[PDB]
Amino acid sequence: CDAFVGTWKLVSSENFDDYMKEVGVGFATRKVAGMAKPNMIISVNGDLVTIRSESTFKNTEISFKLGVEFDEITADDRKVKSIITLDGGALVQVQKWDGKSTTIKRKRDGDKLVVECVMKGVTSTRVYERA
Amino acid sequence: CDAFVGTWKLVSSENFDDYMKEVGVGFATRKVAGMAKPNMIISVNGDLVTIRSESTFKNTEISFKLGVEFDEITADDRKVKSIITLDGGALVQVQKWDGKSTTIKRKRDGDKLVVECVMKGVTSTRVYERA
Ligand SMILES: CCCCCCCC/C=C\CCCCCCCC(=O)O
Ligand SMILES: CCCCCCCC/C=C\CCCCCCCC(=O)O
Repeated sequence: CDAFVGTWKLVSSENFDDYMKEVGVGFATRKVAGMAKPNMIISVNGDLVTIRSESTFKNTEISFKLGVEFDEITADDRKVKSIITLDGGALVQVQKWDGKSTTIKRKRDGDKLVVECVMKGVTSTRVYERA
Repeated sequence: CDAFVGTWKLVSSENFDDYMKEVGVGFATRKVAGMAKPNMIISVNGDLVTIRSESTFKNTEISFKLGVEFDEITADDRKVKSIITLDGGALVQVQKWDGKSTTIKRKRDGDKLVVECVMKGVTSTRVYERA
């Protein structure tokens, strides 16, 4: 996933509070999240890919092998099972917990990285540019 | 309530989508409501006060006597019991339905009319100026 490696900074967000509401994130955490302008750092070492998100409030980091299910504790503190595959040049992540699931797709668009988050028909789009 | 009579147009809104989420309004109706810039028309005839809200999408109208509980069907189609009193120069409305309640306060602030909506600790503020 060489096209993804680097440090990226958030440029725009669309419908992310609606997505967080659908996931069940509480009011105060949604308000902190809408104030954060995270940096995303992606790196690869052998067959482990790492995605780190850094903000004043909370940093998250996951390291995984593409295709192997793993445990992840999300920024809003859900304990989920995640699997990320490389499909059509995009990193496609599915998180499952309590009989629910959500899909987070990270893809390149021009010189940007676009994150699309989908939960039961609500879709949010976040655009990042290279820092 | 002479200080309220007139036609008013929305100038700003703060946290109204969060208030609607707390009330239980669905995604599409919340999206229509956030696109509307309603006009509010208040008039008095004898002891009946009328508050009408007009938008491209939906008009609502309630007529009431201050202090007498009445039936109201809200813009998002809840059937509620409402009572509005005049307290401290503000119109204070309480709506009750299914064991829940929310308070909508309409007050003058300078040359503006301010609507404050409260549902379980989430507060939204909408400011109107004379049309
Ligand atoms: C005090 C907590 C501060 C941080 C709160 C962040 C809350 C985020 C909420 C839900 C996580 C959803 C999963 C991440 C989606 C991708 C976001 C992105 O990379 O832009
Ligand atoms: C197709 C429907 C179009 C209109 C949708 C409007 C939805 C409003 C949602 C909930 C009603 C809450 C009660 C009104 C609060 C006061 C609003 C105001 O006067 O500014």
